[PDB]
Amino acid sequence: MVHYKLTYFAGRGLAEPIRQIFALAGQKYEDVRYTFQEWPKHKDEMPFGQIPVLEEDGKQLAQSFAIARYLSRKFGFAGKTPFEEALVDSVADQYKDYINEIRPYLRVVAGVDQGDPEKLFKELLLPAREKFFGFMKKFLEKSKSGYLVGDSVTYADLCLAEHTSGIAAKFPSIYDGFPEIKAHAEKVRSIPALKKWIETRPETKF
Amino acid sequence: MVHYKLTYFAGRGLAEPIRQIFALAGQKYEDVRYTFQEWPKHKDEMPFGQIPVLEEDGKQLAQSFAIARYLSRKFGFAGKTPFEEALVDSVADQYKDYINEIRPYLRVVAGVDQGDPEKLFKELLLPAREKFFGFMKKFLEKSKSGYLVGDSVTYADLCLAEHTSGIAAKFPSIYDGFPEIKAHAEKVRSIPALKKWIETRPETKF
Ligand SMILES: N[C@H](CCC(=O)N[C@@H](CS)C(=O)NCC(=O)O)C(=O)O
Ligand SMILES: N[C@H](CCC(=O)N[C@@H](CS)C(=O)NCC(=O)O)C(=O)O
Repeated sequence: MVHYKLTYFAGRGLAEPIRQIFALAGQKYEDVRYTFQEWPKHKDEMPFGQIPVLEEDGKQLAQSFAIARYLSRKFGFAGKTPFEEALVDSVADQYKDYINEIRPYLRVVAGVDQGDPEKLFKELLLPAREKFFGFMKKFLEKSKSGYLVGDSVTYADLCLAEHTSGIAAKFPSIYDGFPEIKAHAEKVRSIPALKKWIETRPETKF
Repeated sequence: MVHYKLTYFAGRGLAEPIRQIFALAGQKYEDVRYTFQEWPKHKDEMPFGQIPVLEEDGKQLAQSFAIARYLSRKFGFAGKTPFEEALVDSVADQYKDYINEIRPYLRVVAGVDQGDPEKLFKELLLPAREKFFGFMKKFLEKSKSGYLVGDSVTYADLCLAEHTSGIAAKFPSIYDGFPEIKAHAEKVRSIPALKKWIETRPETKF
């Protein structure tokens, strides 16, 4: 039977939406998790010297969004029509831009860089999310479904719900001014197979 | 009949691989270009207040890679199999990461940022491309086709060839230590429909 392996750090980070695609699909996989200490010696194993990396029957696929889209297309979470799949991609790409914007914050919370999460949250994340959540609000207005694109859950939903809920665990004011984005996280995370995964996944700081 | 519009600045930049997909496909489109000056009055029309943005029969799709993939799937430049398509995505996502890395350099040459382009080329671009072209070289070694993934052009190839060609016009030392990357740009840009587009496209600074 097909074998999937996901390799990433011992954390949610860029791998988490991929783990949630597997959960929604009811698809078993090997969840390989590295400490920051163990990781470096495995760098040369990976297509771009980075993680996450998926293996399917021993074939490697790098890049978290390439991996998310590949599995979402296979399992029914990519969008309902070719144009909708593209709309899903555009939202995911806007999310990726936002994450790039807040990278200094994420590196600090992950323990990778030294810093004050609270200060970065206020100075960096709040203004970045004001712009970002503003566009997400627009997509939700258009959909009228509670999901970002179309009438059913996609990997773009998983990315957003995971991010916002993850930050809100530490800094709940992320949702201030944006009750729609809170509603979205709680809608997505209550999908039964996801709710079960969230109940049982390792507790990690990032 | 289907109608496409592409809106971007008066330049190659993020829109150019998309223009090249249309050229390869033999597909007519409305090519709309704004100078830096003319853009602000149009910002709020756009899904994320950024360009490029595609319209297909009046439906907007933003985000350059989402646009490129959508058109590539439609026209035969996305990859031949679902796994190859994902591999193509992964290369394009590494490309995007590289472009992010050299953003400070790009912004100076486009004139958006103030700086020393020669200094940034040597201190930022050369070390970034050494890592990135290293991975691209391994991909070309695997394909044995002259293309990054599989045996025919994909939008990933267009991205790389447009980038390296475009830099090389000013700083041809980008190809130093990477003859295979120069060969790749030459191969891609020699494809007939593309060669013709390159011959006729507006001459722009970026
Ligand atoms: N475009 C990114 C690149 C992945 C990335 O920045 N990888 C990090 C994981 S959060 C990593 O490998 N960190 C350790 C290292 O770069 O050596 C993606 O979405 O996968
Ligand atoms: N993730 C990018 C973002 C698009 C972007 O940075 N667009 C620039 C043009 S290169 C822009 O609209 N700049 C003008 C502005 O933001 O007002 C993409 O691939 O499309």
